[PDB]
Amino acid sequence: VLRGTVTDFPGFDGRADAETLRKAMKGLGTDEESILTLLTSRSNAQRQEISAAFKTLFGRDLLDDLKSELTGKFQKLIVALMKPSRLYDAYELKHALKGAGTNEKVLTEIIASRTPEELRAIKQVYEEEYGSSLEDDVVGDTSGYYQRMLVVLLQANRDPDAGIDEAQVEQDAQALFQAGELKWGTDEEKFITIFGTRSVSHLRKVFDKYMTISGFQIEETIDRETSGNLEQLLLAVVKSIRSIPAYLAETLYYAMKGAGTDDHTLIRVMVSRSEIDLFNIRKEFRKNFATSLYSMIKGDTSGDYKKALLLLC
Ligand SMILES: [Ca+2]
Ligand SMILES: [Ca+2]
Ligand SMILES: [Ca+2]
Ligand SMILES: [Ca+2]
Ligand SMILES: [Ca+2]
Repeated sequence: VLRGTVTDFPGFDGRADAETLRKAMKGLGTDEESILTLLTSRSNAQRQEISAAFKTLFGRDLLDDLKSELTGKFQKLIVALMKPSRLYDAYELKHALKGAGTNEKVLTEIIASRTPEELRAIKQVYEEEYGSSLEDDVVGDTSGYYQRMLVVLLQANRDPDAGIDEAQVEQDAQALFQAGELKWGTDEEKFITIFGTRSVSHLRKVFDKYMTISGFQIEETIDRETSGNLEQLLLAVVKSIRSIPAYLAETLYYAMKGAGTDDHTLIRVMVSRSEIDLFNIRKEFRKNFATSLYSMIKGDTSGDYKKALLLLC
């Protein structure tokens, strides 16, 4: 079931790759074609071995070098690829929080689409890395029921997929129905517990029972794919309970639709899911948007930044 687009390069030699990269950057200029094609055909653990090998051979730091040589969206994309996989979501989360304001989009996206296993690991790396708790930094930045629901999801304690209790499926479908009709503005406490704590197989049966009660799908009610942090989060959780590859396909779609490109979302999803389910996200994208992701990127992006995203894709 989950398939990535980037795997370990067979016949890898970290020293040989350290030398190619050194050659590509040494002296006047920069060979971006060579950097781009090597780093998108190596997996993230191999990139860490190349950095190690580059410091042993040359006494230089590879990422600081990539950063002085490269520029703009291509530099942002190569810097993201060099981030150890284990640290990347934690990094993104620290940067949505830190500073004035907060970037709610990244906050909703990663806490709603990551599994409990991913989240236990994220919370642990964040503390170790940044010295504060993710939970505390979230409570310091967010407010109201949006804050509460983030904290519920950050406990990473959803019920197990086990005994499906239809009395409880019926009860909960009813409550969501009643909450939906009231525009998710009334028994917040009641519904936040159902969305953050029930098992995924229970909630899929609930969403189906909601359908037969209302005549429609629950995202039609929460649908205002714009405005209000908790509703955006309710929509991201519902879509992710249904299919995380489908929900990330859609956030990709919407990063490129309209005037502009949200390149930050486009790098973040492309890089974070490259070795997990980016293949699944590709199939979902074509299936729901009747265009491949490749072609959507190709029309939306330019230069070596485009060359590198199309090789990851
Ligand atoms: Ca140079
Ligand atoms: Ca050049
Ligand atoms: Ca350069
Ligand atoms: Ca902040
Ligand atoms: Ca666009």
